Amino acid sequence: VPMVFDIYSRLLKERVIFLTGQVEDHMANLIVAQMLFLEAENPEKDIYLYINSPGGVITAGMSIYDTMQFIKPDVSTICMGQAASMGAFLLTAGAKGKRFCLPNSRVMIHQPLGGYQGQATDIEIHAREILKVKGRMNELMALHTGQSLEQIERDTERDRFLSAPEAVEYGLVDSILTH
Amino acid sequence: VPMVIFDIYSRLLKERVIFLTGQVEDHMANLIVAQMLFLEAENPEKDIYLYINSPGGVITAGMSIYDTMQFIKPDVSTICMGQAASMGAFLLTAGAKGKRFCLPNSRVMIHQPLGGYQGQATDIEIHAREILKVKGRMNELMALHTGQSLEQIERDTERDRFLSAPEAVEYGLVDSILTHR
Amino acid sequence: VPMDIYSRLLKERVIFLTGQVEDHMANLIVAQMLFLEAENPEKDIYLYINSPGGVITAGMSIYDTMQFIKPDVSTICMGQAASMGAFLLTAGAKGKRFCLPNSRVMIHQPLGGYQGQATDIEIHAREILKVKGRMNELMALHTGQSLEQIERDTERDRFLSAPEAVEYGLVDSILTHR
Amino acid sequence: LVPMVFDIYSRLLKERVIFLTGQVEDHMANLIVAQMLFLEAENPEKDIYLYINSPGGVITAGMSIYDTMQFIKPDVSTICMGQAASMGAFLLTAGAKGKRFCLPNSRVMIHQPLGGYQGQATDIEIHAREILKVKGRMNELMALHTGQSLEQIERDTERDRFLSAPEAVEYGLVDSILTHRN
Amino acid sequence: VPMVFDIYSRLLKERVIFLTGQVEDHMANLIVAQMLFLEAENPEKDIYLYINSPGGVITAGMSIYDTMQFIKPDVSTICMGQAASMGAFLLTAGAKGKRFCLPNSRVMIHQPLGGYQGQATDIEIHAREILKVKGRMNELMALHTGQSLEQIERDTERDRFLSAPEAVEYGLVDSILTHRN
Amino acid sequence: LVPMVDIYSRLLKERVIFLTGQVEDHMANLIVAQMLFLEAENPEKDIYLYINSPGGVITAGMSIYDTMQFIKPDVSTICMGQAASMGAFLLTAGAKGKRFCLPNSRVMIHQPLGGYQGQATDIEIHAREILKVKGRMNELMALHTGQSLEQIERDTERDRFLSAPEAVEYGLVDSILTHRN
Amino acid sequence: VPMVIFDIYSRLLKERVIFLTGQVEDHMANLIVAQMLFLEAENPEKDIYLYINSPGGVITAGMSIYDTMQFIKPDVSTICMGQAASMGAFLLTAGAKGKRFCLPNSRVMIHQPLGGYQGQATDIEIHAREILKVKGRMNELMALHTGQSLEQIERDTERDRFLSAPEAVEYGLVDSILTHR
Amino acid sequence: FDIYSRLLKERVIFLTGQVEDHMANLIVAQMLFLEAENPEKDIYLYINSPGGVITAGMSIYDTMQFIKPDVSTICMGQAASMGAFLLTAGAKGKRFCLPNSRVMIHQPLGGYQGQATDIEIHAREILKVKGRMNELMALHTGQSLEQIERDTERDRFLSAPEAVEYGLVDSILTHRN
Amino acid sequence: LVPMVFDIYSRLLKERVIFLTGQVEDHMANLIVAQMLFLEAENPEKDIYLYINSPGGVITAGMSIYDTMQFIKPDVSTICMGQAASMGAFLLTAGAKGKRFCLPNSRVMIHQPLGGYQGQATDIEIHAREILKVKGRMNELMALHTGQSLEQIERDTERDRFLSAPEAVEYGLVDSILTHRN
Amino acid sequence: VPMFDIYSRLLKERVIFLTGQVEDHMANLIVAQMLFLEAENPEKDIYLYINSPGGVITAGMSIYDTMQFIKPDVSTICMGQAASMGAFLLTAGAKGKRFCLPNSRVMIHQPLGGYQGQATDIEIHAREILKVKGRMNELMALHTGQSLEQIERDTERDRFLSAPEAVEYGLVDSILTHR
Amino acid sequence: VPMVFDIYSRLLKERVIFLTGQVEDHMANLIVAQMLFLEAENPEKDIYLYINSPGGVITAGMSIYDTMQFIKPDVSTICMGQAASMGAFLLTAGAKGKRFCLPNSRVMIHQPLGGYQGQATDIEIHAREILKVKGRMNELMALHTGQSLEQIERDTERDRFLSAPEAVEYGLVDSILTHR
Ligand SMILES: *C(=O)N1CC=C1/C=C/C(=O)NC(=O)/C=C/C(C)=C/C=C/[C@@H](O)CC
Repeated sequence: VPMVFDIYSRLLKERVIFLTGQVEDHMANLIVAQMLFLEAENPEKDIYLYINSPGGVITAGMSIYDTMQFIKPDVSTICMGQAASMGAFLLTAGAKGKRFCLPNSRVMIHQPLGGYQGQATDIEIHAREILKVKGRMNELMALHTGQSLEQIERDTERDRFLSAPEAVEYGLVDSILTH
Repeated sequence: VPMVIFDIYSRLLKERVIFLTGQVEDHMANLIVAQMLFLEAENPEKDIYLYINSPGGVITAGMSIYDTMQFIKPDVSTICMGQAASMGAFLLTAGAKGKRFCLPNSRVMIHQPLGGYQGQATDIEIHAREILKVKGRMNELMALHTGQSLEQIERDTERDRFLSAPEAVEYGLVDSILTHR
Repeated sequence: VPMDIYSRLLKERVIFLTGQVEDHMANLIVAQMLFLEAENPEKDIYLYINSPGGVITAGMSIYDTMQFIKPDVSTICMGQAASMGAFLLTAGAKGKRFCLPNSRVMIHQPLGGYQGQATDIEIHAREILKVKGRMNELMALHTGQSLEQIERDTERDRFLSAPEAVEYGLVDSILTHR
Repeated sequence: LVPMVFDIYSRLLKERVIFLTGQVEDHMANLIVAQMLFLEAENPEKDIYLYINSPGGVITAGMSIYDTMQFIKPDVSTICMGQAASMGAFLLTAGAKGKRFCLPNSRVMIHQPLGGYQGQATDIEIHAREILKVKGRMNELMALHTGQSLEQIERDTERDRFLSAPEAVEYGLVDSILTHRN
Repeated sequence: VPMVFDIYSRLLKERVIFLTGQVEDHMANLIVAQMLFLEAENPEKDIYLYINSPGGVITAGMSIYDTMQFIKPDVSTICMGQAASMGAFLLTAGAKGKRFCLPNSRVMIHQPLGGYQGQATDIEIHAREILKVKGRMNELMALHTGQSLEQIERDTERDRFLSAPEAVEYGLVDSILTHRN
Repeated sequence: LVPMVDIYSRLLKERVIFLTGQVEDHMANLIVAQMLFLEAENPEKDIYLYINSPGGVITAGMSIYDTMQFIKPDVSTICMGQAASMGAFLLTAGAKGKRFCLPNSRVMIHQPLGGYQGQATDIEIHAREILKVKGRMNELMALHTGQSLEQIERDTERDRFLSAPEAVEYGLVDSILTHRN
Repeated sequence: VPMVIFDIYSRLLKERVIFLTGQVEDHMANLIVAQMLFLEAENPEKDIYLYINSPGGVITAGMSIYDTMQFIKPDVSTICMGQAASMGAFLLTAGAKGKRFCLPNSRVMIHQPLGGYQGQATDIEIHAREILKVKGRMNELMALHTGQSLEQIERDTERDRFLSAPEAVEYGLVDSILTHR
Repeated sequence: FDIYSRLLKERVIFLTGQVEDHMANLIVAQMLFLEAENPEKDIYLYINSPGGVITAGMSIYDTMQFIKPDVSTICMGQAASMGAFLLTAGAKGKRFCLPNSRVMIHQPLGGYQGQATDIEIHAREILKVKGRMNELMALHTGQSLEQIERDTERDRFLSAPEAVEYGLVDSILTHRN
Repeated sequence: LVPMVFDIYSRLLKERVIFLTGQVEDHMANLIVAQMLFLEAENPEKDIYLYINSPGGVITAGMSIYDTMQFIKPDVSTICMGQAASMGAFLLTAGAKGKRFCLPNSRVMIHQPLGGYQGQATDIEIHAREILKVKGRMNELMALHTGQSLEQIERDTERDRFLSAPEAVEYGLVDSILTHRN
Repeated sequence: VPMFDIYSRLLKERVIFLTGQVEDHMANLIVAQMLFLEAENPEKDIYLYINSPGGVITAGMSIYDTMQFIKPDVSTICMGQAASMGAFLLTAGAKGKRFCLPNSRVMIHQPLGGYQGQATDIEIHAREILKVKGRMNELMALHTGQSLEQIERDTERDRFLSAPEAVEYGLVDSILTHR
Repeated sequence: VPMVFDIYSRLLKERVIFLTGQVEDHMANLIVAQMLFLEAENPEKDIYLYINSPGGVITAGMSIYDTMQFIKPDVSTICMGQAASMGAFLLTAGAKGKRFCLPNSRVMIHQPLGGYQGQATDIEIHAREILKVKGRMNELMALHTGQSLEQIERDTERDRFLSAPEAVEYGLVDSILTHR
């Protein structure tokens, strides 16, 4: 926190938000607030969301996704370091043509995780829900990547790593940032 | 905690935006009550905006928010982002009619009250009676805000029941879905 | 264990109920009663009781065994007999229930607790009251008190001295000396 | 985090509003006393508003607030939101007669004092004797503010008892229910 | 503990086995060993199984059930204290005409419980298995009690207590042992 | 506590061994000792191995497997309750025609589990060994069940449950033990 | 507890000096990226100075700094004080050609990547293949910045190796040694 | 008597689990006992172990070589680090693996905290142990010291057939008689 | 509790006073390095004053300070108050010649390096060899700044060695003792 | 910490508080406050309130050497208690300006310590703590006016002194009752 | 554990005692009891003490030393695995000419260890005591090994390991057992 009002605040005045670490309700709500704030200051200028995350909660990540799609400004996504699970999902949800990976970035995709304890009836309720989510997520990933739903299904059954150039060909990102 | 040129949650509080985040409990809820009472004093005519992303929490804490929402003059518009479960779903539906919203991929889970007690059998009967009264009042308010019958709310809350953003408008929990600005 | 010593007294038909009452120690008490019956179904059994309470179900497995087996089960309270230990004390064969001069007895209503959904909460609270009702019935049966009196005296902890227990009806007499 | 405007609670304090939230204990209660003394000094005649959402707490801590409400000239209007149990229910009814309020779905719980001690039978008698006096004064003060008899307060507090907002009006703990701002 | 040698061993010479506490692989394996041992001593004389259990693992309980049904001697079941989850299953799995409750016994029945963590694919695998178990347990309940399959399901969805006389009327046991002879 | 008459020892004179709980080096070494002991007393009489296990270590389980195959007497395997991971493997390793399930037994098969921390060079070494182990386990499974190696690989990639009748049709077991003689 | 004047690290940021201290991880690395992006905006032409005193850390986090150094226009001069091990040593040599430095008693340590995973053998193969790709790419970039052959980087990093300040010059990790100003 | 003891009267010893001072002494005592009963008949040491302390394991090794009777070693399940060492120390021609037994070998492990002077002392000793340990391996397997040095620098697994080729074991047991 | 004026340590930093306190480690040492670079920027002529009260710490962390002390233009004066052990005692003697000081009842303690490692024998040899190289360079630097022979520093650091304030001026660790100001 | 700070507002009055056990970090700030006050005016007295149950020897001696080195006289006031190192610094105040409050308590005892290791190392550290013990007794005798042989006999075991007992023994000059 | 009856007792009927693991008051008292018992059964036949120990308390170890020297039977010592600190002391305390190492046994020697918390006065008392111990242990080591007191001092100041052959030349052991 290089005080002056730290440094992350200086770069917020330039419309740059940092998504770092595990994604969860509180850090995600903080990202939503920043995106809503930047929209209010200027709904026409793009927003820049850097992503370096190993994954996190689905609900928390989707609160960011819906905010990215809701606000008028385009949200450009930049992956530095790694973007796994929901971090990869939000990376691909950026505005078309403005999704980027750095040359030595790293991306991992897989299916949702979950768990429940209780009576068998409750187990059925919660099991059928996480599958509904899996279908919702594969559909959305297929939409943003251009792959078919069936392809997303086969590649997310188990963890799958993609390099920065592999991430462009598969369709999660548009190009690689250089210079 | 990013700051402008003075904190971000405070800056959005000037635009009349309140965030209900995380587990619901007496202190975070009392903070929501304070923001609602504050916004009312500065301008009773204008709407209030309550974002809800919560997996549930205490009933007593949530009802301090509910009664404050209905008591203050300004309408409180409720916006569900991420998820709104248990009391988070209840407060979502308590927003002003026509101003309840879900985001396209939001989620809302509903169930009956939870509780527990240890002690003498006489004391157990007292608390078992009260928790059943709580369950009754919540279903009544749930039926009132959704337009559903009391018997349907009873049927659907006995066990956990997840609901999608469009399913929440059908069931009556919310009025519409926010899709792009 | 001086050894075995509890077994040497088992051949004299002496069973010891000691400590908290729970499924495992109670099952051992039931096994000894079944064993002593097999040895001689006509002779009395002697159950010393020194317990601060315990589980009802575990205690009722002992109660049901005493009533089922042919031999009369004489009960002797030494030290103290509280909650479920007091229940089994008074369940002894009429006329063969005893307290020692400085024994103590405590009675109260059942304890319990549960977590879960309101529907499930309602089921278990309705069951513990059924249990509370039955014990009060059995308490009234063995002591001779009215069901209304057992209710009033068990709503809160009540202590009874050895002579107070003979007047209340929990026990028949006091063992002083041989 | 607490939003800014100074704190959020600090501006509603300028509006003569104090918030009693959570367990009541020496420190949070002492803070409530400090706010009350501050508002009295600013203007002794204007009312003070005390919102109450508490599941109970220490008796001694609660009585430092009670005596402060009774001591200062300004009337202390009490508002129950969420719940007001054990010590929270006591301070609710100690508000200025005519200015005690519940919200429509508030819940109030009353019960007798609780305690505990380890030590000498001699010391046990001393502490068991004090807690019974506290129970006595607590019941008397409750009877005073509610209009109920001392004999009635004793019976209803022997075991936990829940009261709805309208039930709290009829029993006398609170004067009316606030539903919509006039 | 009382080495008469060992009291539970002396009672085994009389064909009496004790199922006590939580049912699990190890305590259940001992019961199977006792049943197989008693069968070898005399395949004709009955075996007596006392049951005081608050529940346990199904798989462990089913190893006892299949052994009870497989061996030639009839296995009479006696409920003392309480018989919940698997304890109620093994109680009613005793020989038709030889299942007993004590006057103040208590029986509780409910559906299976479980839990799993992992990938959604794995969750679907395990969640489908526990539902298969639920189906077979309810089927076995209908067989041994005489109740319909539809009835066992409706009564086991949530915890259901049965008194000793109630367990006789329902078909869980046949009679109540009160005072020998 | 163990009912004496020991009970597992009195059944050891009947050539009955019990494999119970998680399989590991110490309990498995004891199973080898009982098999070697029974072989010495009579290399022509069959051995009876009851299996009720949720899985365990591979090496420990394979010490039992190689012992079962080495001794002269046939080792008949009986699954009661459940037979998961390595427990299911040893079930199918029983002597041809002498593998049994009880009517309500449950069999579970899956691929090997493992994990390692260290330098990348060491990671490759252990990742390669578990892949060799995985390959050998599928080969042995295919040999004893009659299924193809391709089929075993499909069926073990993720947890798969088989009922007693599903285990006979698959080749894990030869028949089901229902009643005696 | 940094000493104020701004703060000490900020007053030193106005001179284009960034500090990489302690273990490398997502958060401490992200702040370094923010500082580099900020300094680029203040002046894309003036060099940036990165002091490095680290015993290692996460690769992914370290590569976010590497990619940022290569992405921004200004040259990033790296200074090693104390020690620079694992990813700290990688970023040390990723500095601008001609502007990488060690202090007289600095120490550099290089070794291959470390890692670990638990799960199914199939998942094990996936993650083991990935850490080896990372090992390959890291070795490739190291050979690039040092001028050494890939075989040499592979052969010297299989095990921990320490380099003194002068040794780091003749190896290619650093360009020269800073002694007196 | 007991099952492990009942098999001891037939000269069968079980080395199971981690190797450590106390379990190893039981192995040493049984070998001395057996020797006293009959110094000619062979002794049978089954091995299923993931490793353990060197000194404790070497107390077994020196006892096997010291006692008159031949000590036959049989690996069931797995025989790693020192367990692999003792497997190979069995009497020549009477060392055995089961068809699906596994074997893992690696160099010694250790650690110490203290002054630099003391660190040098203990680091010099573990390298002396490593030398003697590799020497003994070359003697019993027939491999060259250079080969043992290359193959133990990092963990190395050997299957039952690989263990007969490498020289750790003499043959593979499949069926009795 | 961080006295204010402004802060107190910030007020003395403007006077070119740096405090080395407690255990030496990467972060507290990095903070000391930053202050030295800052003071150099303000005026590369004036001297810097480093008070030392430490029981030791990591060598790499201490050497980041040492190399900074020698690299920057201004002289770094060292003052030992309380104690200066292992890494504290070296930084003390590494101060600018003629400006190294002990207070009258200060204490200096020196010894050889401590360390440890777990792993394969091959890895043990690498780390055992390296720590012996560090010990060598430390004795080399210690001998250079004190004026003692390398063999003497070796014989005196093999085991713990305590030195009083007057013992430290003769041994060569410090130049003189400050008893009273001016 | 009411109000800008209260300890900072009394620092303008040249009042320093030594509270709690003495250790390297809390002692460093007292040194910093003394050095700061010296710079502000080397001629006005400094006021050191002492309420401490003891602490580390080295940490306490950094304060002692600072008290004696700076030009201004350091007046010491004992309130509550002054035990081990707290008692030593109390008596180290400028002669004639050491004070006790009427019901303050002073406790003195010999140094405490401990070590694990080789016998040779045991001799070194036991030899050193006895040197520390030797100095501390010398300085106490120097500041109190007592004989060295007396300080030794009286510090071998815990010795409590009342405020009036402290004036006869020499630790302090007078007692501040009222004013 | 293998009830032959029992295995360690079966070998106690061959006058064989096992000193295994850490040396401490209770395991040492058990060793003392066996030595006193064997003396009672036959004061003439040698006793055989196998030693595999990484060290332990000095006083506990010296209770064994004084018993070996007090009883009439000679105590032959066998080092298997390792014999460190007090284990090495008792190894060499065996009857001269009857001390043995196995081919790959390991002996480690060093000076005493200790520690104390308290007042400086008490610190000196316990420090003077451990040094008196240190001086007394070195004396006996010199007596049993044939080395000089100065050599024992120099060589125990720091950990020093000795192989089986190194132990015969230093005087710790008489010969190496290899076959029978
Ligand atoms: C000198 O210190 N160095 C050269 C090699 C070293 C190693 C130092 C080392 O391990 N230092 C520590 O971690 C020391 C920690 C201590 C002594 C902490 C003391 C804390 C106080 O609270 C004790 C009263």
